[PDB]
Amino acid sequence: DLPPQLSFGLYVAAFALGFPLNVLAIRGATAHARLRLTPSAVYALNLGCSDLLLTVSLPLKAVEALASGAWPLPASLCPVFAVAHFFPLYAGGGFLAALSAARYLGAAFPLGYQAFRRPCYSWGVCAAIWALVLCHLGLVFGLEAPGGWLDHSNTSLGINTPNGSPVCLEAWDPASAGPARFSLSLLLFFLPLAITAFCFVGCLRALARGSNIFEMLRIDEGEGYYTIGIGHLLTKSPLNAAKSELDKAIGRNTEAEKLFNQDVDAAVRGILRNAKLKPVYDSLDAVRRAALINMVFQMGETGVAGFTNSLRMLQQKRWDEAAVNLAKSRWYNQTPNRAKRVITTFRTWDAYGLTHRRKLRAAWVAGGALLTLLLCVGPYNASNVASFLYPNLGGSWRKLGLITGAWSVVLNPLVTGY
Ligand SMILES: C[C@H](C(=O)O)[C@H](c1ccc2c(c1)O[C@@H](C1CCN([C@@H](C)c3cc(F)ccc3OC(F)(F)F)CC1)CC2)C1CC1
Ligand SMILES: Cc1cc(OCCCS(C)(=O)=O)cc(C)c1-c1cccc(COc2cc3c(cn2)[C@H]2[C@@H](C3)[C@@H]2C(=O)O)c1
Repeated sequence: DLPPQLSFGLYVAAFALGFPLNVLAIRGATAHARLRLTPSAVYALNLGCSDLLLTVSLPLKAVEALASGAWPLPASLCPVFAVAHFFPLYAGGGFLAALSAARYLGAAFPLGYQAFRRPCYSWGVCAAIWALVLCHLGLVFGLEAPGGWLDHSNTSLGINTPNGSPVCLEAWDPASAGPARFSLSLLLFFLPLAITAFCFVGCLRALARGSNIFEMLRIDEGEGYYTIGIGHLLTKSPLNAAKSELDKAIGRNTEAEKLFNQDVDAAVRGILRNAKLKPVYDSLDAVRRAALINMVFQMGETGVAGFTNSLRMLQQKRWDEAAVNLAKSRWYNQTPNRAKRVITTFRTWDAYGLTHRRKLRAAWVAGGALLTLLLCVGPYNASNVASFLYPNLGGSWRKLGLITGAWSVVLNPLVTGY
């Protein structure tokens, strides 16, 4: 049991909210792809376009719920309501799976994806999304649905006539309506749901994997012997011999954090070894200790002990006087864009950006994308299972199911726009 006073009230309250925010969502992705041509902007704009398709179909579904299931527009427009309503209920999953995928790929693998990704590639995914759902629905509609080349009946296209008024699709024969709705859910929903979830997982795991000083030395650097990783020197002799030296160190054939961490873990043992630096490190900031390891990697324990006047000014807890003595040095003149970033960081992470926030925002797009699929689309998609397995259950479940599914239009743009 579901009263029409409530069903109409839910379908119009979701339309009054869905329509403008989607207009804000579309405008947002158009403005941000003009300024940069972002890969997930295509997903956000394409999600908005499909979302609004459902939004303008809500009044007709509100009037349908009013006329109590009965179809109130002519029979020649029901295959156009079906395509406008049920396409975004399945489509949304494919976009939020690629949108959340784009967010994860640039969270876990930022230097690889940035080089890989381009706009046209992302249009390719949506182009395959539009086609897939339009064909899966199209074929299931052109065959199984009442009024196709399978049902030899006088009843119009997608129209069922019970004594009463003609109803569009909802009055479908339970024996055939079940299996046709189950294949749509099984294929077009559980698989895009898995990627979104696995991406949200990966985004959480990209948060715990970062290291403040790595990002500080990634910006700083990036014999002249050919090697791999963030300064993790391979060998002095040339390449098949250098290859397995990297392969046996990680396990995988032919990540740089584990090799930087091990490199730094031993680099601290070198600072302790050099007695002229050891007291200074032990009295310094956790923040300022990383500004010293920056110079240690750059010059060595020789050059670090050489600047004795400035290091003593660091032991004496005087940052401003040491930074001036450091501003007039052979190192400052040698490396001009790196020196100053260490000097300002010694005196005061502010001087260094940029990765925490992007790994955090991307963990929140795929995080919200997971819950909009489990709170909007989800309950609906779960009824195409429960009604399929247990045929005794009434339309009261699916009516609320198609109601939560319709509240996708309000929830989905909030995910992308936060
Ligand atoms: C991030 C990359 C970029 O942007 O540049 C992009 C990429 C990489 C991985 C994934 C990327 C997209 O989309 C995810 C999608 C792909 C489209 N699938 C659809 C088409 C789908 C497949 C099914 F088997 C069943 C239902 C489906 O749902 C539907 F509703 F859309 F139909 C949803 C997952 C999976 C992971 C690369 C250019 C290719
Ligand atoms: C196949 C077809 C034929 C057609 O016209 C045939 C020519 C008309 S005539 C014979 O009068 O000349 C018009 C359209 C829009 C379509 C068409 C194309 C793409 C998608 C669709 C919409 O399909 C669907 C499919 C399902 C639903 C809704 N719409 C309900 C079921 C399964 C899903 C669900 O409840 O989960 C329909």
